[PDB]
Amino acid sequence: GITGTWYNQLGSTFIVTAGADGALTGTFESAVGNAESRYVLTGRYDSAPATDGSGTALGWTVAWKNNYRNAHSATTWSGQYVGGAEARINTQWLLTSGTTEANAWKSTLVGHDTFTKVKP
Amino acid sequence: AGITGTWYNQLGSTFIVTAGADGALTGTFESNAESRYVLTGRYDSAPATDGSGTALGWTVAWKNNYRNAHSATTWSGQYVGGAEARINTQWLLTSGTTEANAWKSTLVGHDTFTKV
Amino acid sequence: GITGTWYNQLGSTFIVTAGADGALTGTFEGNAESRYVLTGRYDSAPATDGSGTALGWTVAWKNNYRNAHSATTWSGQYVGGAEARINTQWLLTSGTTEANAWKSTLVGHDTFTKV
Amino acid sequence: GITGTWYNQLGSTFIVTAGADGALTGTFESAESRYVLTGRYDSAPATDGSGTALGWTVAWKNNYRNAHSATTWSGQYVGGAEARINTQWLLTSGTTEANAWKSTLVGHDTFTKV
Repeated sequence: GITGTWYNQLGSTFIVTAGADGALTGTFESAVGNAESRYVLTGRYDSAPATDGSGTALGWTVAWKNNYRNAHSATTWSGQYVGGAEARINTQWLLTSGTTEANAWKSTLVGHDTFTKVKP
Repeated sequence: AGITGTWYNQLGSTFIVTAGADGALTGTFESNAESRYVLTGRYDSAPATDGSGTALGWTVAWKNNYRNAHSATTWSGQYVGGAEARINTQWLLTSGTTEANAWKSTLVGHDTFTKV
Repeated sequence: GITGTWYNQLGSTFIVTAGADGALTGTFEGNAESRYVLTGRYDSAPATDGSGTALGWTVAWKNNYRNAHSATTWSGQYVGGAEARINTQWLLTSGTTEANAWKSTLVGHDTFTKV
Repeated sequence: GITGTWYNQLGSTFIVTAGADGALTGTFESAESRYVLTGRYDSAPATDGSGTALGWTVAWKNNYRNAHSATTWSGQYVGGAEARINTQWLLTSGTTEANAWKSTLVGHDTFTKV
């Protein structure tokens, strides 16, 4: 299932609980970036996925502020859980930083993260 | 913070959000009940003081008690205050797919929200 | 439709020719040092149902004066009419080490008009 | 290092020539499934361990088929014994204005020489 501890391809740690109501809650600890210790995440998932072989859609957000550091930025991951012998969460993400208007054209990074229950 | 309240895009969508003291975003995204969905996200509760906007993001899973599109959208963006306050976002909509169809699982776009 | 001089919302200038084969060629920039080659493709036989015309192009940010070790691609569609528009999304990738590849790519959106 | 034949994991192949002036020219085979490719690359990349920035476009029209769409790939070439082109891509379809909000898919793809 979705609930558990997952790792992306860089070794970041995603600790998430899927609630009966469609909620995602937990913590994220990034292996890269202007980031240290755990950050709060919240998100949503499809609690009644199709029964045709399709994955389970989900998304979550981290704002990169905790008690230690503040990078004035937020990542959102949008993707799907794919069950199976080696379960995976396949995502694309958008990181936006707060910027001045003059710098807004370069406010947003895009990437892709794949999560498994094994750490690199 | 200036975020709490009702925001509108230019395509007929509304949401309603509360920006908690703790960096939480909670609320609803709509157009009637069949068009309303739970939203949850996070924002920077201590933004820079150099004129920069406030980073934030949120998720809607497109499931409610009336329908289920087996999909989710995330909006990632920044709040800009002032005379003309705005939330400027880019978004990713992922649908559940089979692995054979995963290449076509995700739409990307942009949307700007205003208070009027 | 597509051939002409276009401007985005930040005042960049996109000078393009749409060839009979599907080719796009031109320059993206007022000074010489800020001018770069672009090349791309478009749908030379779009639908006849009111839909736009799909297209895309690339600029590598190297010219005879400057090199940013980066390239942008714009993907979008041409919408004709009294006020023609090209609506795009873009990806800017900079060369990075492997370790840094997660932060290689910016994304945005640009709208072009002939004014 | 870019000139030659590249493969993904989904059955696509392309052949490209990286010209001395920064041009990319070639053909992309999706699977009558061959299409013109054109783009640009950094002809004077750093030699510091960084990749070589590049991009290209395929409009999905040939003499047989037309999807009324175009993909752009933006990425970097990484050389060495196991060379790769790592990309993110945008596929835009021609749409009416009412449907423009759903005109563009996004994804990623990696190409190899083997």
